[PDB]
Amino acid sequence: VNIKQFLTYGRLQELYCSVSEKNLLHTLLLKKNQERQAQLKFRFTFHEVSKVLKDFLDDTCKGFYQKLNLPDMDRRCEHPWRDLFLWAILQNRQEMANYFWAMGPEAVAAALVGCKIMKEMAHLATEAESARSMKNAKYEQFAMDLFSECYSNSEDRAYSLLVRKTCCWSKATVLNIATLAEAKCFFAHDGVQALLTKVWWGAMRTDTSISRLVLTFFIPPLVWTSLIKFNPESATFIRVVLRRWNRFWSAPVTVFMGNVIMYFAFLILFSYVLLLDFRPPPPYGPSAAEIILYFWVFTLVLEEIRQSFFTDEDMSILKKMKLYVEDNWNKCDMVAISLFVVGLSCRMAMSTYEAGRTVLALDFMVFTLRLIHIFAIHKQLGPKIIIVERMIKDVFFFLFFLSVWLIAYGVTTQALLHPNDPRIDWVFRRALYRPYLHIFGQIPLEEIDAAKMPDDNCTTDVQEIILGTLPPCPNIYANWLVILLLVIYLLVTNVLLLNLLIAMFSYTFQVVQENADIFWKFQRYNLIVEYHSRPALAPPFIIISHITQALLSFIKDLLERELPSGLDQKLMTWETVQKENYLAKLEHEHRESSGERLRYTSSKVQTLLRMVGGFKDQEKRM
Amino acid sequence: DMSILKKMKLYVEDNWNKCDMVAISLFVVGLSCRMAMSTYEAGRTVLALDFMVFTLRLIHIFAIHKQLGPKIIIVERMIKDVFFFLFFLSVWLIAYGVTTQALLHPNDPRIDWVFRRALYRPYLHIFGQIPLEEIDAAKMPDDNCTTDVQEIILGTLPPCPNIYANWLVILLLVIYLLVTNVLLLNLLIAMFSYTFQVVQENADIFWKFQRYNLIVEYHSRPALAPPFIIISHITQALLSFIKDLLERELPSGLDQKLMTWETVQKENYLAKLEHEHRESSGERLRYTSSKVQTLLRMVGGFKDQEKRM
Ligand SMILES: C[C@@H]1CC[C@@]2(OC1)O[C@H]1C[C@H]3[C@@H]4CC=C5C[C@@H](OCC[C@H](CO)CO[C@@H]6O[C@H](CO)[C@@H](O[C@H]7O[C@H](CO)[C@@H](O)[C@H](O)[C@H]7O)[C@H](O)[C@H]6O)CC[C@]5(C)[C@H]4CC[C@]3(C)[C@H]1[C@@H]2C
Ligand SMILES: C[C@@H]1CC[C@@]2(OC1)O[C@H]1C[C@H]3[C@@H]4CC=C5C[C@@H](OCC[C@H](CO)CO[C@@H]6O[C@H](CO)[C@@H](O[C@H]7O[C@H](CO)[C@@H](O)[C@H](O)[C@H]7O)[C@H](O)[C@H]6O)CC[C@]5(C)[C@H]4CC[C@]3(C)[C@H]1[C@@H]2C
Ligand SMILES: C[C@@H]1CC[C@@]2(OC1)O[C@H]1C[C@H]3[C@@H]4CC=C5C[C@@H](O)CC[C@]5(C)[C@H]4CC[C@]3(C)[C@H]1[C@@H]2C
Ligand SMILES: C[C@@H]1CC[C@@]2(OC1)O[C@H]1C[C@H]3[C@@H]4CC=C5C[C@@H](O)CC[C@]5(C)[C@H]4CC[C@]3(C)[C@H]1[C@@H]2C
Ligand SMILES: COc1ccc(/C=N/NC(=O)Cc2cccc3ccccc23)cc1OC
Ligand SMILES: COc1ccc(/C=N/NC(=O)Cc2cccc3ccccc23)cc1OC
Ligand SMILES: *[C@@H]1O[C@H](CO)[C@@H](O)[C@H](O)[C@H]1NC(C)=O
Ligand SMILES: *[C@@H]1O[C@H](CO)[C@@H](O)[C@H](O)[C@H]1NC(C)=O
Ligand SMILES: [Ca+2]
Ligand SMILES: [Ca+2]
Repeated sequence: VNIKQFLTYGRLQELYCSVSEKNLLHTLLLKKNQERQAQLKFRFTFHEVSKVLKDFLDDTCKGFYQKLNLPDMDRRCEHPWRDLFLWAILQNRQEMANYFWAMGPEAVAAALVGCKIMKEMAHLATEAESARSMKNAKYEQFAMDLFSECYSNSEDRAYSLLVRKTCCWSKATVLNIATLAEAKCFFAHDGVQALLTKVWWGAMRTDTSISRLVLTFFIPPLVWTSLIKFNPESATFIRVVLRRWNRFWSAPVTVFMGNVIMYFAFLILFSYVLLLDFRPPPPYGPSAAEIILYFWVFTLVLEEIRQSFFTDEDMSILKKMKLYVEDNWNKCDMVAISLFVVGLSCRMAMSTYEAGRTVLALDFMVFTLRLIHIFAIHKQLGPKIIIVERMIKDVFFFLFFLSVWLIAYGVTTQALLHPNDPRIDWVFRRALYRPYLHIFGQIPLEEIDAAKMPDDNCTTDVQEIILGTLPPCPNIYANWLVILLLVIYLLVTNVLLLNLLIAMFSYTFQVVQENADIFWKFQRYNLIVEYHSRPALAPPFIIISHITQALLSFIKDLLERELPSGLDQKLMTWETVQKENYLAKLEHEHRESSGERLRYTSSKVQTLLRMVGGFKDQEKRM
Repeated sequence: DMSILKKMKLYVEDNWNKCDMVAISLFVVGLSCRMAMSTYEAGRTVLALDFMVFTLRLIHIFAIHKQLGPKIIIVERMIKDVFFFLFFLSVWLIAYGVTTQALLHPNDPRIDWVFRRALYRPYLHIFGQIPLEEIDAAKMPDDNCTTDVQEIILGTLPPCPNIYANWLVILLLVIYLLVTNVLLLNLLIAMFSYTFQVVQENADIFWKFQRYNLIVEYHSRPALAPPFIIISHITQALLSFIKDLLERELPSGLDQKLMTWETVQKENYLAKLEHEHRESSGERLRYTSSKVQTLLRMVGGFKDQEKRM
């Protein structure tokens, strides 16, 4: 059977029509067909499967069958193995999907597509067994192992494979398909991380020392010295020096260093303005440093807006805003800009001047917190941030138990100790603020224990208590109960709950570290990709880059590259050969496994015993 | 036979040697300053720091102990978790301290007190030092204090802490205490636990390697401790000017006997390896499968002959 000649578009349509009506694909096609019929031979046509693929693969499958609107039923499928793989994946037929993947031209991208579709269908599966099978699809493992073979073979053709635009998946890069598939473990592979490191260091050698890089950054003339080694590949001299300067100063690592230094400068300036150079309203006027700070924040907002909305040519504005608000650090950034605007507005007025100062102090807090996210690309700091995010839940469990016990103890002690105090603020003080401070070793026995209570003259009159002329007299009717309750509450909270929280953090760290590291590698991919369109000038100098780009656009990458036809064919042939080697090695290591040897020995011993018994019968006859 | 520059590089490659150089530099500077009236107090200060450094060297003196050395290596390995905790704590501490300084003393111009209230107090919050008497208005003592900038600078009266929005100050203190004293501290405890469990063995191997060098160092070390070691130094210098258990050269016969014994032991080792490989389960299965296949083919030939006969 010749699948290229066997599989036409008609047979593919017939295969899509002959769904067993008991799995997910039939229900999805039913919904799509009902929608198509309402909006108005074969039970389903290629438009329904195109819509299903769109739901799973937003634009990876664009033009697979819409382009010709359905194609000719009599024509051979251009990518028959791709179509069969998609058809088998869409209905959880993993054995045929494995076969069609092993028989396909572009297997890493196909495996990533299968991973994406399987994890998309795992949410839609009604039965638990099918959902479990989809959740154990192990197609990302196939992609990882095939790329391991490819990276071991060449390690240079592997990067080209990672960055080349695939023919069978609508010019989608393998890294693009991995990002869409959200393949954490594929991005954690050593080859992908090495390519990311090569991109990160730019034109410089990846073994460049950090100290020499910092010394070259602080002292620009050292760029032209041989202190920093670079990766190979009057007017001539000017061109050479300009090329060296632009090669050093446009690498992602130097851009990151400049951004970090300028953010430290921004925090220093913000704190100087807030603490030492904050002036009365415009009647007297904001200081010059405050105006520079306003301009600085304006440049920061421009960089954020550009990076978030002015980087993708084809992408929905509403979808871009949803992507922006989906990130919690972006929520922090919006909180920071809102606080800055509100504080500036209030500061411009005399009646709201102090409120403006307060809001600007909160804004400094928020920006200094953003400083944590700035260092998310560090090799050792990012996974720790992810680990903290994972331990927030143990923090919340401790907080639930502590809150219950704290409310009980605080309200009971308030009732037992100051029954006659009507002030709501002091009720809440003694009921929540004091027991909370008991956790941090702040135990003020001077107002809990009668023997320790100072004998300053104090009133029992309600009006005098409300007016604040004298403190209220703490009731000491049954103080043994107050002391006993304090003892029990201290025991519970400061021993059991605190050390239980310590134990929970220990266990969570030990069980989370590895997944946190894989997540960090996936996040590091996106962080490094963000520097491709990021200008080399840090704020506030980034205004120059913004103006230059805007003017160039109005007047007039290492990743995701398109190769010539010959090289692209050579690379796909090399990928197929590597896949054949991988499959042969798998079948070999299976064939000389202990279990297969035992099976072979048992079967052959049984057959040999039967044949020798026949021979013995013949000998007895003879 | 060893290069002077290479010897100096080897010396400065050791961090304990860096500590020793710091100690001797501090001693010399302190003595020099102490010899002068105008620098006497500075000399006393530097000599106190020098005592600190020497007492720290006392840790390295006990590096050859069976149980103490690996613990020193383990501490060296946990310094990195200390640094992670310090990064997170530094970020949160700077944020909280500067925000509280802005909210609470907006009119204080003294740089030293700005840095005090911005870093020294939040840092002490980690060790249970929470002075609510200057953070909470209801607890602030009513000693008479000035709002005049000149009087604040002169130090005649303490500045008046602003209590405009004190609920925010208390809430920020609550949140900062929660974060730093619970999450960061217990996370650091968890990180030390994991690091200890995953480091102890390699730390012990490193200690054994270091113990080799420490024991070798005693071959040329004189038996007299300081200050009596001056006698040994003078004696050796005079003997050199006027005129080991390890690394020994053997006679030819014994050396040949030892190399022959080594070769015989290596042959025994290789034979035992090949033997324990030959009677392994996998090799037995491979042998059985191959011989069963060959036997089946031969018995099939015999059965064909019997059918013919
Ligand atoms: C192993 C485990 C550890 C935990 C625990 O279980 C075991 O320990 C138990 C020990 C127990 C405690 C043992 C003992 C007591 C004492 C008892 O008093 C009863 C009241 C007595 C008897 O009528 C009278 O009171 C008087 O009040 C007056 C104030 O009104 C004071 O006047 C003051 O006036 C002014 C105040 O400024 C100043 O001039 C002076 O300061 C002073 O002149 C008197 O001086 C004082 O005499 C109350 C209970 C208490 C604290 C126990 C509580 C529970 C424990 C901690 C157990 C744990 C589970
Ligand atoms: C389970 C979890 C634990 C943590 C937490 O969440 C829950 O608990 C919450 C509880 C909450 C707190 C609840 C209540 C409050 C009170 C509130 O007051 C608002 C201001 C009021 C109302 O206009 C007025 O103030 C007045 O100021 C004056 C000073 O200017 C004082 O005069 C003093 O003058 C002199 C000072 O030396 C001396 O003569 C005396 O000392 C005294 O005469 C008055 O006495 C006092 O009345 C501020 C906020 C605070 C502290 C909450 C903070 C947040 C919590 C801890 C929550 C946690 C997240
Ligand atoms: C963690 C929660 C947050 C929400 C809350 O409980 C803890 O906070 C508490 C702080 C309380 C304030 C504290 C001080 C005053 C001043 C007083 O003159 C009038 C009452 C009022 C406004 C109180 C109203 C009730 C409030 C919001 C409580 C509220 C349930
Ligand atoms: C851990 C870092 C070390 C470096 C540093 O920040 C923490 O130390 C801080 C101590 C500060 C000192 C403290 C006291 C005074 C006295 C005052 O009359 C003039 C200003 C001056 C010298 C301050 C200048 C800025 C200094 C060095 C800060 C500096 C960023
Ligand atoms: C020890 O401090 C931290 C450790 C880890 C994170 C992770 N943020 N992970 C995020 O997604 C952002 C975020 C999350 C939650 C609360 C935040 C508050 C302020 C600022 C950012 C927040 C943040 C931390 O401080 C702010
Ligand atoms: C609990 O204290 C210690 C535990 C382990 C070491 C290891 N030093 N390991 C070294 O290589 C020397 C060194 C290293 C780093 C800082 C030092 C400061 C003072 C003195 C020596 C330093 C040191 C300690 O105190 C000084
Ligand atoms: C005790 O009460 C008197 C009023 O009679 C008052 O003058 C004094 O301030 C109170 N307490 C003290 C000793 O300060
Ligand atoms: C209160 O101010 C006065 C000046 O009028 C001063 O004498 C006194 O020392 C200040 N505080 C107190 C009560 O010590
Ligand atoms: Ca952002
Ligand atoms: Ca030494």
